[PDB]
Order: sequence, then structure tokens, then C-alpha cells
Amino acid sequence: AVNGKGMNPDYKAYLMAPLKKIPEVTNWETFENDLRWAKQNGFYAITVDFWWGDMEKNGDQQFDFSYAQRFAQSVKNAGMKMIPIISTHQCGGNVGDDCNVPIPSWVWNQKSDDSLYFKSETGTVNKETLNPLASDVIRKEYGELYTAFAAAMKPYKDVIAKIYLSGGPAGELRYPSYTTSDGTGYPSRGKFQAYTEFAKSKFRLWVLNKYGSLNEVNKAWGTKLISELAILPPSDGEQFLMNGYLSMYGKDYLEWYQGILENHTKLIGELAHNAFDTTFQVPIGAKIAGVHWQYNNPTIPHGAEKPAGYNDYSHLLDAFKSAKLDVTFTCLEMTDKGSYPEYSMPKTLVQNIATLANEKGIVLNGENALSIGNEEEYKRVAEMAFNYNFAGFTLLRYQDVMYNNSLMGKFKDLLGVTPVMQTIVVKNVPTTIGDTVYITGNRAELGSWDTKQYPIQLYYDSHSNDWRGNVVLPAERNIEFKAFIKSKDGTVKSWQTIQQSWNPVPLKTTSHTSSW
Ligand SMILES: OC[C@H]1O[C@H](O[C@H]2[C@H](O)[C@@H](O)[C@@](O)(O[C@H]3[C@H](O)[C@@H](O)[C@@H](O[C@H]4[C@H](O)[C@@H](O)[C@@H](O)O[C@@H]4CO)O[C@@H]3CO)O[C@@H]2CO)[C@H](O)[C@@H](O)[C@@H]1O
Ligand SMILES: OC[C@H]1O[C@H](O[C@H]2[C@H](O)[C@@H](O)[C@H](O)O[C@@H]2CO)[C@H](O)[C@@H](O)[C@@H]1O
Ligand SMILES: OC[C@H]1O[C@H](O[C@H]2[C@H](O)[C@@H](O)[C@H](O)O[C@@H]2CO)[C@H](O)[C@@H](O)[C@@H]1O
Ligand SMILES: [Ca+2]
Repeated sequence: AVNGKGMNPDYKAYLMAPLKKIPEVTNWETFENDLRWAKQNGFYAITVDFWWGDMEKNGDQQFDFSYAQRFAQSVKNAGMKMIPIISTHQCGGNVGDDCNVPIPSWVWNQKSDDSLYFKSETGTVNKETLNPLASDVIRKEYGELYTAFAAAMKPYKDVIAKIYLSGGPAGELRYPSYTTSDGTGYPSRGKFQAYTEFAKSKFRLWVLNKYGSLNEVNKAWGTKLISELAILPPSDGEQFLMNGYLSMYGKDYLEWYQGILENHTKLIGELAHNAFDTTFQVPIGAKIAGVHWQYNNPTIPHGAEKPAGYNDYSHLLDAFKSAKLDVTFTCLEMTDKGSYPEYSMPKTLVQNIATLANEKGIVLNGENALSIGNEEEYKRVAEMAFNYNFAGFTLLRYQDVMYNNSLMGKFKDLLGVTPVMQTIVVKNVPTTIGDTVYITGNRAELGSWDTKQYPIQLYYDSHSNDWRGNVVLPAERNIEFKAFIKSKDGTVKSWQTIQQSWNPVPLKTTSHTSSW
């Protein structure tokens, strides 16, 4: 892995349940057998969307957690674990969606203004999830839902390994900037979603709070606004993305725009910990979307991410740290393209995100954005998961591997692995002052023969005059590896004579000793 490290010892593989209720896909008894099959293939737990639309459909405080309890019961019967997602967003309308569960229709009647939903640059209304600006409504509703959910599920604490929160559309903390109705679906630029009167008012008040008066606003932005009502979000999204973002106005607008998501993150994290820490005491997390298109568009740099709300990932992740929420990035199986017209750089995106997360000490989890039908995508996921310190990987989705033994087997081999500590010892290494020693191998867990950025470092043992390292390896998987030497300048000086192997890596911690 990067930084002379290896795979994360806490790595776990997860399986996404279907979007629709289990009975609409199969039966509970078969489902229990599926779970056992999943566990046998290296899956630690099943993640599942519990839709707000299903749990509080009829009206405020009219809960129904029976499906969830029933699901949990079967999970318990299979001797499995589960990760509930309190899906406060609509199922249907997003990529891969095979469902139709809008959030409770009554919620939209909690306000007479337009504070609850989103409106795009062109007026497209979106009601997939509550507008995070309506923090008062969010605090109440989410607080009540989380609290009631905790009580109803308390007797199933034993099978709940983690709890996920939904920070926006598709269960991700972002704005609904890429949708078919708004004409912003991949791979087009996204449209900003701050055009409801309420959003314009909030931005206006935020700006005036920051500078005090319009006169000071005009001084800071170098503008000549005639009235406070002239303080508005971008009137021309395209022009803003081309050059407007560079101005002090642009920086302020984006700070506010992303800031809303950061505050929302802190709010839901607070509400979740209050409702769950005592009852379950398990990690809590939220998701960030991989908006990889328009990444390197020369004309509109990161033209899809900024409208989605992603302007500064470092700053965004800090909010997750403050809220004590683990992060899941949802797009690891893709390769960089960076070519017209999509300007897609998903791999670069994931690496940057993973790097920030690791630096900040944020538990990082990953998912594949689209269904995987080939082993190559699994290898791409593995390269990212095992070289960028991911603590977990969740496969979308259930059916793809449950009904494809071939694919299921590839997954077990490459991603359904159990990490195990092992000591690697290499003797008679002809190193000189300044040299460092590393090992690299065939599997992703070993850096896939990369010597530049993914090798695993070994350390000299002056007591035994050899080089050693405690490495995390995939249990019961065959491996091939070789130690090699890097000079002070970082140049690879030489390699170990014979290629080593472990067929397979022992389940119990031990050591592998070989000579250079
Ligand atoms: O069961 C959990 C949730 O499952 C669904 O949400 C998934 C979604 O299906 C999945 O695609 C994803 O990854 O999120 C991002 C993704 O990271 C982005 O890349 C992008 O997807 C685009 C593709 O990358 C691109 O190649 C092309 O296909 O266009 C895609 C969409 O424009 O956008 C999505 C955001 O939706 O993760 C989520 C979260 O698990 C389901 O929708 C959701 O309701 C469930 O909660
Ligand atoms: O709120 C002030 C004005 O903001 C926008 O205008 C921005 C524009 O979005 C940006 O691309 C450019 O670089 O700067 C101007 C401000 O000088 C709105 O479009 C205007 O209607 C607002 O008055
Ligand atoms: O680059 C992929 C191959 O890496 C190694 O091959 C090394 C070899 O170990 C070393 O002794 C020699 O000097 O250089 C080659 C090429 O870098 C693995 O041993 C191979 O299995 C990989 O395919
Ligand atoms: Ca309520």
C-alpha cells in the first residue's frame, strides 16, 4: 500500500441488500440461506436501506419498523450481521434504482414556503430528500426517526454492526445536481440547487452576517450591488463554473453552499449519536458521492462536483471528523479517462479522497458505483481498497453475486478476505548505508508488483542482522512476492534472487523466512 504500509487490518467486506423489501425478491427462509452463503464467501454483514417512506408513511410519529425487525430477525437466524441505513431519501430516480419509495408525502406540508425542497438554476424542483437548509425540520424529524428506530431495534442490537445515515439524494451527502429532469445527468455539468426563495434568503443573510452591510459586501467582492436583494446565487451557472468561482464572490458562494452540507453532517451526526450510542454503541457513518465526470474539463473545472456541493474535500471531511462519522466513498471500481466529453477521473478522485481521510484519521469505507459483471472491476476495487487503507468495501448489489456462482467466487478470492498479521523475514540482504528494504507481490494486498508507490517496507533488525516486517495479508490466499532494495534516492537497486510464495497465507499468525 501507499506509504510503505499494507492492507487495513480492520478490513471487512459488506453486501448491499436489494432496494426493494426481501419478500418482493425472494422469501425469508431462502434469504437466510443466502446470508449464510454470503458469510461463507467472506461477507461480514449486509447493508440495508430502511426507507423513511416505509417507516413513517401515514403521518408524523406514525411509525412502522416491522419490516426492519423482521429483516433483523432473519439476519439473526442466519448468524449474520447487518448495517441499517436510515434512508431519509427517496428510492427511485437514481442510477441502478429498481424501486419507488418517496419520503413521507406529509413532510412537505410541514412548511408553507419553499424551504423544504430544492430548485435548480433553471427552476427544476427536486423533492428526493429534505433541503438541509431546513435544519429545524431536520432536527425534529430525523431526531424522532432515529430515536424511534433505536427503540424498536434495541432487541436486535446483537446483529447491528454499524449504522449509516442518509445525508442527501441516494443516501449521499450532496445536492441533487445531476438528474434527468434538470438535464444534468452524467456526464453533463451539474446545476446549482440553491434557487428556492428560502435558499436565496439564507445566502443573503449569511453574506450580510459575514460582512455586516451591503457596503462592506460590495467592498469585499468588488461589486456595485444596488440593494441587498441583488445578493444572489449564480445567475449563470455555466459562467460561474468557467470563471466566476475564482472571484471573492465565488469563494464566498461556494463556502456557503458547501458549508450547508458540512453543518448538515454535524447535525445528523449529533442526532444519530444521541439516539444510538447508548443503545447500540456502534460506529456511525455517512456517504460521499464519487462525482467523477467533468473533473478535468478545461472550460468548467470540476463542473459536476461543485454543483453537487463538493468544492473542498479537505474541508468537507473535517466535518465528518467533527461529527464522529465514518466516511464511505461510493465509486472505487473505475479507471481514469479524463477525455472529452466526460472528463472522467474516478480513480484520481478516490485516491485524493482516501489520502485526505487517512491523513485526518477518518475511518474510510468504499463501494462500487455500478454493478460489477467482470473480475477486472474486482481487481480495480482491490487495488484501491488494499493500497489506500480502506477499512471496508460494500458491494452493490445483492443479486449480482448471489445469483452468479462464478462472480461470487471471484469476489471471495479477491475481496472477501480476512486480514491476518504475518511476519516477513528476509536474510542476507546486501544493503548499504541509506538503503531501505521492501517487499512487493502479485496480489493487490501486496501492491501488485508496484515498487514505486505500493511496496510494503521492511525494517532492519540489528539483533539478527536481517530485515523484517509485520504485514497484514489475506488469510488462506496464495501469494507470490519478492523483497527488493531502494537506495537513498528512492531508486530500486536490486531484487531478491528467487520469487517467494505462501500457498496459502496461513490463517494463524506466524512467519515466513527466506534468504535474499
Ligand atoms: O442501497 C444503498 C443505496 O443504493 C443506491 O445508491 C447508490 C448508487 O446506486 C451508486 O451509484 C452510488 O455509488 O453513488 C454515486 C456514484 O458514486 C457516482 O459515480 C454517480 O454515479 C454515476 C456513475 O459513476 C457514472 O458512471 C454513470 O453511471 O452515472 C452515474 C449516475 O449519474 O452518482 C451516484 C449518486 O447517486 O452509491 C449510492 C449510495 O449507496 C440507491 O440509489 C440509494 O437510494 C440507496 O440508499
Ligand atoms: O450576489 C451578487 C451577484 O452574484 C452573481 O453574479 C456573480 C456571478 O455568478 C459570478 O460568476 C461572477 O464571477 O461574479 C458575479 C458577481 O460580480 C449573480 O449572478 C448576480 O445576479 C448577483 O447580483
Ligand atoms: O513487474 C512485474 C513483475 O515484477 C517482478 O519481476 C521482477 C523480478 O522480481 C526482479 O528480480 C527483476 O530484476 O525484475 C523483474 C521486473 O521488474 C516479479 O518477480 C514478476 O513476477 C512480476 O511479473
Ligand atoms: Ca416525526
